Amino acid sequence: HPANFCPPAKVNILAQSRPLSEWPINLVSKGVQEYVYGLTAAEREANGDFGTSRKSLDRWFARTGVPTHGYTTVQGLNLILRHTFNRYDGVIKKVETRNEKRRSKATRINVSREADGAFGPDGKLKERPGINPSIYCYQQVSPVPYNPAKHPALPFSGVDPGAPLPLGTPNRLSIPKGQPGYVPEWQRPHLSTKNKRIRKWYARANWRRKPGRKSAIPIIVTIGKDWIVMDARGLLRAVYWRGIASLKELLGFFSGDPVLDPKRGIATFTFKLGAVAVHSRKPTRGKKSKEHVGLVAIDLGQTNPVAAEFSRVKREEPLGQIVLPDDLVKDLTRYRRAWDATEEQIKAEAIVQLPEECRAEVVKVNQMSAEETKHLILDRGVSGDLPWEKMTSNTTFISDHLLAKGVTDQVFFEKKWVKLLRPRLSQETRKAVNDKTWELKRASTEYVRLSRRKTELARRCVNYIVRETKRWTQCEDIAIVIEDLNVRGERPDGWDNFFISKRENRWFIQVLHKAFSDLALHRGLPVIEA
RNA sequence: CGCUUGCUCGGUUCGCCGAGACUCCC
Repeated sequence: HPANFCPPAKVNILAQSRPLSEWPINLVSKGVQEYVYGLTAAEREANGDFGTSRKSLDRWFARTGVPTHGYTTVQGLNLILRHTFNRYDGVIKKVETRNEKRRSKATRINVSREADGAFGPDGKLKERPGINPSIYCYQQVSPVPYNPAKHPALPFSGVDPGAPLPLGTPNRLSIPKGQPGYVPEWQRPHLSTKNKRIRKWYARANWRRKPGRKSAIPIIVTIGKDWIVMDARGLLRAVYWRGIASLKELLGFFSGDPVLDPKRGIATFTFKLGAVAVHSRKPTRGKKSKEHVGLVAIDLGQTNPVAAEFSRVKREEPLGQIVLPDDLVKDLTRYRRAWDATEEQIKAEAIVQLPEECRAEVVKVNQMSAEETKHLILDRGVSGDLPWEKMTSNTTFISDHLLAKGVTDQVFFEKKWVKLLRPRLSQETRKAVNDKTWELKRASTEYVRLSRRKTELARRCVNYIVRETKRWTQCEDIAIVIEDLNVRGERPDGWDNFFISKRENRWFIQVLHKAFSDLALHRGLPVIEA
Protein backbone atom coordinates (compact mmCIF):
# COMPACT_ATOMS: atom_id res chain seq x y z
CA HIS A 1 0.00 0.00 0.00
CA PRO A 2 2.81 2.51 0.71
CA ALA A 3 4.53 3.92 -2.36
CA ASN A 4 7.39 1.54 -3.16
CA PHE A 5 8.17 2.70 -6.72
CA CYS A 6 10.79 5.13 -8.06
CA PRO A 7 10.43 6.17 -11.72
CA PRO A 8 13.42 7.47 -13.70
CA ALA A 9 14.15 11.07 -14.62
CA LYS A 10 16.60 11.77 -17.44
CA VAL A 11 18.95 14.76 -17.41
CA ASN A 12 21.00 16.41 -20.14
CA ILE A 13 24.71 17.06 -19.52
CA LEU A 14 26.33 20.40 -20.38
CA ALA A 15 30.09 20.08 -19.92
CA GLN A 16 32.75 17.81 -18.43
CA SER A 17 36.25 18.45 -17.11
CA ARG A 18 37.73 15.39 -18.86
CA PRO A 19 36.03 12.34 -20.41
CA LEU A 20 34.51 9.88 -17.96
CA SER A 21 36.89 7.16 -19.18
CA GLU A 22 39.79 8.92 -17.43
CA TRP A 23 37.97 9.18 -14.10
CA PRO A 24 39.49 7.00 -11.36
CA ILE A 25 36.10 5.88 -10.03
CA ASN A 26 35.26 4.31 -13.40
CA LEU A 27 38.83 3.12 -14.01
CA VAL A 28 38.79 0.93 -10.89
CA SER A 29 35.31 -0.24 -11.92
CA LYS A 30 36.93 -1.66 -15.08
CA GLY A 31 39.31 -3.87 -13.09
CA VAL A 32 36.29 -5.16 -11.19
CA GLN A 33 34.89 -6.17 -14.60
CA GLU A 34 37.75 -8.05 -16.28
CA TYR A 35 38.04 -10.26 -13.19
CA VAL A 36 34.45 -10.62 -11.99
CA TYR A 37 33.27 -11.44 -15.52
CA GLY A 38 35.96 -14.02 -16.31
CA LEU A 39 36.33 -16.25 -13.26
CA THR A 40 34.96 -19.79 -13.39
CA ALA A 41 31.73 -20.94 -11.76
CA ALA A 42 33.54 -22.48 -8.78
CA GLU A 43 35.62 -19.33 -8.30
CA ARG A 44 32.56 -17.08 -7.95
CA GLU A 45 31.38 -18.89 -4.82
CA ALA A 46 34.84 -18.32 -3.32
CA ASN A 47 34.74 -14.53 -3.84
CA GLY A 48 31.32 -13.25 -2.80
CA ASP A 49 31.83 -12.17 0.81
CA PHE A 50 32.85 -8.54 0.26
CA GLY A 51 30.42 -5.88 1.43
CA THR A 52 29.82 -2.66 3.33
CA SER A 53 32.70 -3.29 5.74
CA ARG A 54 35.78 -1.13 5.22
CA LYS A 55 38.39 -3.85 5.76
CA SER A 56 36.44 -6.34 3.64
CA LEU A 57 36.85 -4.22 0.50
CA ASP A 58 40.61 -3.67 0.86
CA ARG A 59 41.17 -7.36 1.67
CA TRP A 60 39.66 -8.49 -1.65
CA PHE A 61 42.05 -6.39 -3.74
CA ALA A 62 44.91 -8.14 -1.95
CA ARG A 63 43.50 -11.48 -3.10
CA THR A 64 42.05 -10.63 -6.52
CA GLY A 65 44.98 -8.32 -7.29
CA VAL A 66 42.71 -5.75 -8.96
CA PRO A 67 44.54 -2.38 -9.04
CA THR A 68 42.82 0.25 -6.90
CA HIS A 69 43.73 3.36 -8.90
CA GLY A 70 43.57 5.82 -6.03
CA TYR A 71 39.83 5.27 -5.49
CA THR A 72 40.09 4.26 -1.83
CA THR A 73 36.61 5.16 -0.60
CA VAL A 74 33.75 3.34 1.11
CA GLN A 75 29.99 3.86 0.48
CA GLY A 76 30.95 4.10 -3.21
CA LEU A 77 33.10 1.03 -3.78
CA ASN A 78 30.35 -1.43 -2.85
CA LEU A 79 28.18 -0.24 -5.75
CA ILE A 80 31.19 -0.95 -7.98
CA LEU A 81 31.09 -4.67 -7.18
CA ARG A 82 27.42 -5.28 -6.30
CA HIS A 83 26.28 -4.50 -9.84
CA THR A 84 28.99 -6.68 -11.37
CA PHE A 85 27.92 -9.54 -9.09
CA ASN A 86 24.26 -9.00 -9.98
CA ARG A 87 25.11 -8.78 -13.68
CA TYR A 88 27.16 -11.97 -13.37
CA ASP A 89 24.31 -13.62 -11.46
CA GLY A 90 21.64 -12.13 -13.71
CA VAL A 91 23.10 -13.81 -16.80
CA ILE A 92 22.83 -17.26 -15.20
CA LYS A 93 19.33 -16.43 -13.94
CA LYS A 94 18.42 -15.39 -17.49
CA VAL A 95 19.42 -18.79 -18.89
CA GLU A 96 17.33 -20.58 -16.25
CA THR A 97 14.16 -18.77 -17.34
CA ARG A 98 15.03 -19.42 -20.99
CA ASN A 99 15.24 -23.15 -20.30
CA GLU A 100 11.77 -22.95 -18.73
CA LYS A 101 10.45 -21.52 -22.00
CA ARG A 102 11.87 -24.44 -23.97
CA ARG A 103 10.69 -26.96 -21.37
CA SER A 104 7.17 -25.54 -21.15
CA LYS A 105 6.86 -25.31 -24.94
CA ALA A 106 8.12 -28.89 -25.24
CA THR A 107 5.06 -30.23 -23.42
CA ARG A 108 2.61 -28.44 -25.72
CA ILE A 109 4.50 -29.24 -28.93
CA ASN A 110 4.53 -33.00 -28.38
CA VAL A 111 0.89 -33.05 -27.24
CA SER A 112 -0.21 -31.24 -30.40
CA ARG A 113 1.54 -33.90 -32.48
CA GLU A 114 0.31 -36.59 -30.07
CA ALA A 115 -3.32 -35.64 -30.72
CA ASP A 116 -2.57 -35.75 -34.45
CA GLY A 117 -0.55 -38.93 -33.95
CA ALA A 118 25.51 -20.63 -20.06
CA PHE A 119 28.92 -21.44 -18.60
CA GLY A 120 30.97 -23.85 -20.68
CA PRO A 121 33.59 -26.52 -19.96
CA ASP A 122 35.92 -24.00 -18.31
CA GLY A 123 33.10 -22.95 -15.97
CA LYS A 124 33.33 -19.31 -17.03
CA LEU A 125 30.16 -17.89 -18.55
CA LYS A 126 30.29 -17.70 -22.34
CA GLU A 127 29.27 -14.44 -24.03
CA ARG A 128 30.38 -12.56 -20.93
CA PRO A 129 28.70 -9.18 -20.38
CA GLY A 130 30.26 -5.96 -21.68
CA ILE A 131 31.95 -3.17 -19.78
CA ASN A 132 29.37 -0.58 -18.84
CA PRO A 133 31.26 2.55 -17.84
CA SER A 134 28.21 4.21 -16.35
CA ILE A 135 29.40 5.93 -13.20
CA TYR A 136 27.31 4.89 -10.23
CA CYS A 137 27.30 8.04 -8.12
CA TYR A 138 26.72 7.92 -4.37
CA GLN A 139 25.27 10.08 -1.61
CA GLN A 140 28.58 11.68 -0.59
CA VAL A 141 28.80 13.15 -4.10
CA SER A 142 25.16 14.22 -4.13
CA PRO A 143 24.62 16.82 -6.88
CA VAL A 144 24.33 20.44 -5.75
CA PRO A 145 23.39 23.68 -7.53
CA TYR A 146 26.22 25.33 -9.44
CA ASN A 147 27.87 28.43 -7.94
CA PRO A 148 30.41 30.49 -9.95
CA ALA A 149 32.23 31.51 -6.75
CA LYS A 150 33.40 28.09 -5.53
CA HIS A 151 33.22 25.84 -8.59
CA PRO A 152 35.37 25.83 -11.81
CA ALA A 153 33.50 28.92 -13.10
CA LEU A 154 32.50 27.40 -16.42
CA PRO A 155 30.76 30.02 -18.57
CA PHE A 156 27.05 29.11 -18.69
CA SER A 157 24.98 30.68 -15.91
CA GLY A 158 24.38 31.13 -12.18
CA VAL A 159 21.97 29.86 -9.56
CA ASP A 160 19.75 31.61 -7.01
CA PRO A 161 18.36 28.78 -4.84
CA GLY A 162 16.17 31.09 -2.76
CA ALA A 163 14.33 32.49 -5.79
CA PRO A 164 12.22 30.31 -8.08
CA LEU A 165 13.25 29.36 -11.54
CA PRO A 166 11.98 31.58 -14.41
CA LEU A 167 8.88 30.80 -16.46
CA GLY A 168 9.44 29.83 -20.09
CA THR A 169 7.91 32.97 -21.62
CA PRO A 170 5.29 35.38 -20.23
CA ASN A 171 2.34 36.52 -22.38
CA ARG A 172 3.23 34.63 -25.54
CA LEU A 173 0.75 36.72 -27.54
CA SER A 174 2.37 40.00 -26.45
CA ILE A 175 5.72 39.56 -28.23
CA PRO A 176 6.20 41.82 -31.29
CA LYS A 177 6.63 40.47 -34.81
CA GLY A 178 10.43 40.53 -34.87
CA GLN A 179 11.21 38.77 -31.60
CA PRO A 180 10.60 35.00 -31.83
CA GLY A 181 7.86 33.54 -29.66
CA TYR A 182 4.50 35.06 -30.70
CA VAL A 183 1.51 33.40 -32.37
CA PRO A 184 1.34 34.47 -36.04
CA GLU A 185 -1.61 36.09 -37.76
CA TRP A 186 -2.72 32.94 -39.61
CA GLN A 187 -2.56 30.74 -36.49
CA ARG A 188 -4.33 32.89 -33.88
CA PRO A 189 -7.77 31.28 -33.60
CA HIS A 190 -6.48 27.69 -33.33
CA LEU A 191 -4.92 27.80 -29.88
CA SER A 192 -5.52 25.13 -27.25
CA THR A 193 -7.31 26.00 -24.02
CA LYS A 194 -5.86 22.95 -22.26
CA ASN A 195 -2.82 22.98 -19.96
CA LYS A 196 -0.33 21.48 -22.38
CA ARG A 197 3.47 21.67 -22.02
CA ILE A 198 4.63 24.97 -23.49
CA ARG A 199 7.68 24.54 -25.72
CA LYS A 200 10.18 27.20 -26.80
CA TRP A 201 13.12 25.89 -28.84
CA TYR A 202 13.12 22.61 -30.79
CA ALA A 203 10.95 23.19 -33.84
CA ARG A 204 14.00 22.78 -36.15
CA ALA A 205 13.87 26.48 -37.06
CA ASN A 206 17.08 27.48 -35.28
CA TRP A 207 17.70 24.16 -33.55
CA ARG A 208 21.47 24.51 -34.08
CA ARG A 209 21.46 27.75 -32.03
CA LYS A 210 23.35 26.24 -29.10
CA PRO A 211 23.63 29.69 -27.43
CA GLY A 212 19.85 29.45 -27.31
CA ARG A 213 19.28 26.69 -24.77
CA LYS A 214 22.57 27.35 -22.95
CA SER A 215 21.65 30.94 -22.06
CA ALA A 216 20.21 27.33 -18.13
CA ILE A 217 19.94 25.54 -14.77
CA PRO A 218 23.33 24.01 -13.85
CA ILE A 219 23.94 21.43 -11.12
CA ILE A 220 27.34 19.89 -10.50
CA VAL A 221 28.76 16.45 -9.65
CA THR A 222 32.44 16.21 -8.66
CA ILE A 223 34.35 13.03 -7.85
CA GLY A 224 37.87 13.87 -6.72
CA LYS A 225 39.33 16.48 -9.06
CA ASP A 226 36.83 15.53 -11.77
CA TRP A 227 33.57 17.44 -12.19
CA ILE A 228 30.50 17.45 -14.44
CA VAL A 229 27.43 19.68 -14.81
CA MET A 230 23.97 19.02 -16.17
CA ASP A 231 20.61 20.70 -16.76
CA ALA A 232 17.84 20.82 -14.19
CA ARG A 233 15.39 21.61 -16.97
CA GLY A 234 15.03 17.84 -17.20
CA LEU A 235 14.04 17.70 -13.55
CA LEU A 236 11.58 20.56 -14.15
CA ARG A 237 9.56 18.70 -16.81
CA ALA A 238 9.14 15.71 -14.50
CA VAL A 239 8.18 17.81 -11.48
CA TYR A 240 5.50 19.60 -13.53
CA TRP A 241 4.00 16.80 -15.64
CA ARG A 242 3.72 14.32 -12.76
CA GLY A 243 1.82 16.84 -10.63
CA ILE A 244 4.19 16.77 -7.65
CA ALA A 245 5.11 20.45 -8.02
CA SER A 246 13.69 26.74 -5.55
CA LEU A 247 16.41 24.61 -7.12
CA LYS A 248 17.20 22.95 -3.78
CA GLU A 249 13.57 21.84 -3.52
CA LEU A 250 13.87 20.43 -7.04
CA LEU A 251 17.05 18.53 -6.18
CA GLY A 252 15.44 17.47 -2.90
CA PHE A 253 12.74 15.56 -4.76
CA PHE A 254 15.26 13.39 -6.58
CA SER A 255 18.11 11.19 -5.36
CA GLY A 256 21.73 12.19 -4.89
CA ASP A 257 23.02 9.00 -6.51
CA PRO A 258 22.33 9.27 -10.27
CA VAL A 259 23.99 7.36 -13.12
CA LEU A 260 26.41 9.12 -15.48
CA ASP A 261 26.13 7.38 -18.84
CA PRO A 262 29.11 8.46 -20.98
CA LYS A 263 27.79 7.29 -24.34
CA ARG A 264 24.16 8.31 -23.92
CA GLY A 265 25.13 11.78 -22.71
CA ILE A 266 22.26 11.63 -20.20
CA ALA A 267 22.17 11.28 -16.41
CA THR A 268 19.36 9.23 -14.88
CA PHE A 269 17.92 10.38 -11.56
CA THR A 270 15.61 8.30 -9.38
CA PHE A 271 12.71 9.63 -7.31
CA LYS A 272 12.54 9.17 -3.56
CA LEU A 273 10.21 6.69 -1.88
CA GLY A 274 7.34 9.15 -1.46
CA ALA A 275 7.95 11.38 -4.48
CA VAL A 276 5.57 9.35 -6.69
CA ALA A 277 2.62 7.78 -4.86
CA VAL A 278 2.32 4.62 -6.95
CA HIS A 279 2.34 1.13 -5.40
CA SER A 280 3.95 -1.53 -7.58
CA ARG A 281 1.54 -4.46 -7.62
CA LYS A 282 1.27 -7.86 -9.32
CA PRO A 283 -1.50 -9.50 -11.36
CA THR A 284 -4.14 -11.29 -9.29
CA ARG A 285 -6.08 -14.32 -10.52
CA GLY A 286 -9.25 -13.42 -8.63
CA LYS A 287 -10.52 -12.03 -5.32
CA LYS A 288 -7.85 -9.33 -5.36
CA SER A 289 -9.91 -7.22 -2.98
CA LYS A 290 -13.59 -7.16 -2.09
CA GLU A 291 -13.29 -3.44 -1.27
CA HIS A 292 -18.27 1.26 -6.68
CA VAL A 293 -15.33 -0.17 -8.63
CA GLY A 294 -14.87 0.44 -12.35
CA LEU A 295 -14.05 -2.77 -14.21
CA VAL A 296 -12.78 -2.83 -17.79
CA ALA A 297 -12.80 -6.07 -19.82
CA ILE A 298 -10.06 -5.59 -22.40
CA ASP A 299 -10.95 -7.91 -25.27
CA LEU A 300 -8.35 -7.94 -28.05
CA GLY A 301 -10.76 -8.30 -30.95
CA GLN A 302 -9.46 -8.73 -34.49
CA THR A 303 -11.43 -5.78 -35.88
CA ASN A 304 -10.10 -3.31 -33.30
CA PRO A 305 -6.81 -3.66 -31.37
CA VAL A 306 -8.69 -2.83 -28.15
CA ALA A 307 -12.30 -3.41 -27.12
CA ALA A 308 -13.65 -2.73 -23.67
CA GLU A 309 -17.02 -3.64 -22.15
CA PHE A 310 -17.16 -1.11 -19.32
CA SER A 311 -18.86 -2.51 -16.24
CA ARG A 312 -19.59 -0.99 -12.88
CA VAL A 313 -19.33 -3.70 -10.25
CA LYS A 314 -20.29 -3.55 -6.58
CA ARG A 315 -19.93 -5.81 -3.53
CA GLU A 316 -22.59 -8.37 -2.48
CA GLU A 317 -23.86 -3.96 -14.08
CA PRO A 318 -22.86 -3.23 -17.71
CA LEU A 319 -22.36 0.43 -18.65
CA GLY A 320 -21.95 -0.02 -22.41
CA GLN A 321 -19.01 -0.45 -24.74
CA ILE A 322 -16.51 2.09 -26.06
CA VAL A 323 -13.55 0.88 -28.09
CA LEU A 324 -11.29 3.54 -29.62
CA PRO A 325 -11.50 6.85 -31.51
CA ASP A 326 -10.99 7.27 -35.23
CA ASP A 327 -7.76 9.26 -34.93
CA LEU A 328 -6.05 6.77 -32.60
CA VAL A 329 -6.93 3.86 -34.90
CA LYS A 330 -5.56 5.98 -37.75
CA ASP A 331 -2.32 6.37 -35.80
CA LEU A 332 -2.22 2.62 -35.13
CA THR A 333 -2.99 1.99 -38.80
CA ARG A 334 -0.22 4.48 -39.57
CA TYR A 335 2.08 2.46 -37.31
CA ARG A 336 0.81 -0.76 -38.86
CA ARG A 337 2.26 0.36 -42.17
CA ALA A 338 5.26 1.79 -40.31
CA TRP A 339 6.07 -1.44 -38.46
CA ASP A 340 5.34 -3.68 -41.46
CA ALA A 341 7.54 -1.72 -43.88
CA THR A 342 10.61 -2.45 -41.76
CA GLU A 343 9.93 -6.10 -40.90
CA GLU A 344 10.03 -7.60 -44.40
CA GLN A 345 12.80 -5.15 -45.30
CA ILE A 346 14.82 -6.43 -42.33
CA LYS A 347 13.62 -10.01 -42.82
CA ALA A 348 14.68 -9.87 -46.47
CA GLU A 349 18.26 -9.17 -45.37
CA ALA A 350 18.05 -12.24 -43.12
CA ILE A 351 17.94 -14.51 -46.18
CA VAL A 352 20.89 -12.53 -47.54
CA GLN A 353 22.79 -13.32 -44.34
CA LEU A 354 21.80 -16.98 -44.45
CA PRO A 355 24.19 -19.13 -46.52
CA GLU A 356 23.17 -20.34 -49.97
CA GLU A 357 22.69 -23.87 -48.63
CA CYS A 358 20.98 -22.63 -45.47
CA ARG A 359 18.66 -20.23 -47.33
CA ALA A 360 17.49 -23.06 -49.61
CA GLU A 361 15.41 -24.70 -46.87
CA VAL A 362 13.59 -21.42 -46.22
CA VAL A 363 12.46 -21.45 -49.85
CA LYS A 364 10.93 -24.92 -49.37
CA VAL A 365 8.97 -24.22 -46.16
CA ASN A 366 7.59 -21.09 -47.83
CA GLN A 367 7.37 -21.19 -51.64
CA MET A 368 7.16 -24.98 -51.92
CA SER A 369 4.22 -25.44 -49.52
CA ALA A 370 2.26 -26.95 -52.43
CA GLU A 371 5.22 -29.08 -53.57
CA GLU A 372 5.35 -30.84 -50.22
CA THR A 373 1.56 -31.08 -50.50
CA LYS A 374 2.13 -32.77 -53.86
CA HIS A 375 4.13 -35.36 -51.93
CA LEU A 376 1.28 -35.41 -49.41
CA ILE A 377 -0.92 -36.64 -52.26
CA LEU A 378 1.37 -39.61 -52.89
CA ASP A 379 1.74 -40.59 -49.23
CA ARG A 380 -1.98 -40.25 -48.46
CA GLY A 381 -2.78 -41.91 -51.79
CA VAL A 382 -5.46 -39.29 -52.44
CA SER A 383 -6.42 -38.51 -56.05
CA GLY A 384 -7.35 -35.39 -57.98
CA ASP A 385 -11.03 -36.32 -58.17
CA LEU A 386 -11.53 -34.45 -54.89
CA PRO A 387 -10.92 -30.72 -55.46
CA TRP A 388 -8.84 -28.83 -52.94
CA GLU A 389 -11.37 -25.99 -52.69
CA LYS A 390 -14.10 -28.51 -51.83
CA MET A 391 -12.57 -29.15 -48.40
CA THR A 392 -13.21 -27.11 -45.25
CA SER A 393 -12.68 -27.82 -41.53
CA ASN A 394 -15.08 -30.70 -42.22
CA THR A 395 -12.34 -32.62 -44.04
CA THR A 396 -13.92 -36.04 -43.50
CA PHE A 397 -14.20 -36.42 -47.29
CA ILE A 398 -10.47 -37.18 -47.25
CA SER A 399 -11.12 -39.89 -44.65
CA ASP A 400 -13.86 -41.33 -46.87
CA HIS A 401 -11.37 -41.32 -49.74
CA LEU A 402 -8.66 -42.53 -47.35
CA LEU A 403 -10.87 -45.45 -46.32
CA ALA A 404 -11.33 -46.17 -50.03
CA LYS A 405 -7.57 -46.78 -50.20
CA GLY A 406 -7.14 -48.50 -46.83
CA VAL A 407 -3.35 -48.90 -46.96
CA THR A 408 -2.95 -46.41 -44.10
CA ASP A 409 -5.86 -46.07 -41.66
CA GLN A 410 -4.70 -43.45 -39.14
CA VAL A 411 -8.27 -42.42 -38.36
CA PHE A 412 -9.19 -44.30 -35.15
CA PHE A 413 -6.46 -42.78 -32.95
CA GLU A 414 -7.04 -40.35 -30.11
CA LYS A 415 -7.96 -37.12 -31.89
CA LYS A 416 -8.34 -33.44 -31.01
CA TRP A 417 -3.72 -34.88 -41.79
CA VAL A 418 -2.68 -31.28 -42.40
CA LYS A 419 0.17 -31.14 -39.89
CA LEU A 420 1.31 -34.75 -40.10
CA LEU A 421 3.25 -34.32 -43.36
CA ARG A 422 3.68 -30.59 -42.76
CA PRO A 423 7.45 -29.83 -42.92
CA ARG A 424 9.28 -27.74 -40.34
CA LEU A 425 12.54 -25.81 -40.44
CA SER A 426 15.64 -27.71 -39.36
CA GLN A 427 16.84 -26.82 -35.87
CA GLU A 428 20.39 -26.14 -37.00
CA THR A 429 19.18 -23.67 -39.63
CA ARG A 430 16.49 -22.24 -37.35
CA LYS A 431 19.03 -21.12 -34.78
CA ALA A 432 20.92 -19.41 -37.60
CA VAL A 433 17.82 -17.57 -38.81
CA ASN A 434 16.65 -16.20 -35.46
CA ASP A 435 20.06 -15.13 -34.17
CA LYS A 436 21.17 -13.39 -37.37
CA THR A 437 17.80 -11.67 -37.65
CA TRP A 438 18.18 -10.62 -34.02
CA GLU A 439 21.66 -9.23 -34.72
CA LEU A 440 20.36 -6.80 -37.34
CA LYS A 441 17.30 -5.91 -35.25
CA ARG A 442 19.67 -4.72 -32.51
CA ALA A 443 21.90 -3.00 -35.07
CA SER A 444 19.22 -1.18 -37.11
CA THR A 445 18.38 2.34 -35.95
CA GLU A 446 14.86 2.28 -37.39
CA TYR A 447 13.75 -0.85 -35.52
CA VAL A 448 14.91 0.44 -32.13
CA ARG A 449 12.97 3.66 -32.70
CA LEU A 450 9.84 1.75 -33.71
CA SER A 451 10.09 -0.41 -30.58
CA ARG A 452 10.01 2.78 -28.50
CA ARG A 453 7.00 4.01 -30.48
CA LYS A 454 5.36 0.60 -30.10
CA THR A 455 5.47 0.88 -26.33
CA GLU A 456 4.41 4.55 -26.33
CA LEU A 457 1.33 3.67 -28.40
CA ALA A 458 0.71 0.77 -26.02
CA ARG A 459 0.45 3.18 -23.09
CA ARG A 460 -1.52 5.56 -25.32
CA CYS A 461 -4.21 2.89 -25.73
CA VAL A 462 -4.25 2.03 -22.02
CA ASN A 463 -4.29 5.74 -21.16
CA TYR A 464 -7.34 6.22 -23.38
CA ILE A 465 -8.97 3.13 -21.86
CA VAL A 466 -8.41 4.26 -18.27
CA ARG A 467 -9.42 7.86 -19.04
CA GLU A 468 -12.65 6.68 -20.66
CA THR A 469 -13.27 4.23 -17.81
CA LYS A 470 -12.72 7.01 -15.27
CA ARG A 471 -15.09 9.18 -17.31
CA TRP A 472 -17.69 6.74 -18.66
CA THR A 473 -17.89 4.59 -15.51
CA GLN A 474 -17.29 7.60 -13.23
CA CYS A 475 -15.04 5.60 -10.91
CA GLU A 476 -11.70 6.15 -9.20
CA ASP A 477 -10.65 2.48 -9.06
CA ILE A 478 -9.85 0.96 -12.47
CA ALA A 479 -9.82 -2.84 -12.29
CA ILE A 480 -8.44 -4.18 -15.57
CA VAL A 481 -9.38 -7.71 -16.60
CA ILE A 482 -7.19 -8.97 -19.45
CA GLU A 483 -7.21 -12.45 -21.00
CA ASP A 484 -4.27 -14.76 -20.37
CA LEU A 485 -2.20 -15.13 -23.54
CA ASN A 486 -0.45 -18.38 -22.55
CA VAL A 487 -2.73 -20.43 -24.83
CA ARG A 488 -4.99 -18.74 -27.36
CA GLY A 489 -11.66 -18.01 -37.19
CA GLU A 490 -11.68 -17.46 -40.95
CA ARG A 491 -12.79 -20.39 -43.11
CA PRO A 492 -11.49 -20.12 -46.68
CA ASP A 493 -12.01 -23.52 -48.26
CA GLY A 494 -8.81 -23.50 -50.30
CA TRP A 495 -5.77 -25.52 -49.28
CA ASP A 496 -3.63 -22.38 -49.61
CA ASN A 497 -5.47 -20.77 -46.69
CA PHE A 498 -4.38 -23.56 -44.33
CA PHE A 499 -0.81 -22.59 -45.18
CA ILE A 500 -1.62 -18.90 -44.68
CA SER A 501 -1.27 -17.83 -41.04
CA LYS A 502 -1.25 -14.61 -38.96
CA ARG A 503 -4.95 -13.92 -38.55
CA GLU A 504 -4.45 -10.15 -38.78
CA ASN A 505 -3.09 -10.23 -35.23
CA ARG A 506 0.11 -10.48 -33.16
CA TRP A 507 0.92 -6.84 -33.89
CA PHE A 508 -0.07 -5.51 -30.47
CA ILE A 509 -1.27 -8.72 -28.81
CA GLN A 510 1.96 -9.22 -26.87
CA VAL A 511 2.40 -5.48 -26.40
CA LEU A 512 -0.90 -4.44 -24.81
CA HIS A 513 -0.87 -7.50 -22.55
CA LYS A 514 2.56 -6.61 -21.17
CA ALA A 515 1.60 -2.92 -21.14
CA PHE A 516 -1.67 -3.60 -19.30
CA SER A 517 0.17 -5.86 -16.85
CA ASP A 518 2.70 -3.05 -16.38
CA LEU A 519 -0.07 -0.83 -15.00
CA ALA A 520 -0.03 -3.03 -11.89
CA LEU A 521 3.63 -2.18 -11.26
CA HIS A 522 4.25 1.15 -12.99
CA ARG A 523 0.98 2.84 -11.96
CA GLY A 524 -0.45 0.41 -9.41
CA LEU A 525 -3.71 -0.08 -11.32
CA PRO A 526 -5.08 -3.54 -10.44
CA VAL A 527 -4.92 -6.11 -13.23
CA ILE A 528 -7.27 -9.04 -12.65
CA GLU A 529 -5.78 -11.48 -15.14
CA ALA A 530 -7.97 -14.39 -16.22
C1' C B 1 -5.82 27.61 -11.84
C1' G B 2 -1.66 25.08 -13.22
C1' C B 3 4.82 22.81 -17.85
C1' U B 4 12.01 25.88 -20.80
C1' U B 5 15.62 21.55 -22.19
C1' G B 6 15.64 15.74 -24.51
C1' C B 7 12.49 12.34 -27.25
C1' U B 8 7.57 10.31 -30.79
C1' C B 9 4.10 11.32 -34.51
C1' G B 10 1.09 15.68 -37.14
C1' G B 11 -0.26 20.62 -40.00
C1' U B 12 2.71 25.25 -42.43
C1' U B 13 5.39 30.72 -48.40
C1' C B 14 9.22 28.92 -42.12
C1' G B 15 6.72 33.35 -37.87
C1' C B 16 4.84 28.99 -35.30
C1' C B 17 0.95 25.69 -33.97
C1' G B 18 -1.95 20.76 -32.84
C1' A B 19 -1.25 16.15 -30.21
C1' G B 20 1.92 11.49 -27.30
C1' A B 21 4.79 8.47 -23.81
C1' C B 22 7.85 8.61 -19.35
C1' U B 23 10.40 2.37 -14.92
C1' C B 24 14.77 2.66 -16.11
C1' C B 25 19.01 -0.31 -17.40
C1' C B 26 21.98 -4.13 -18.84
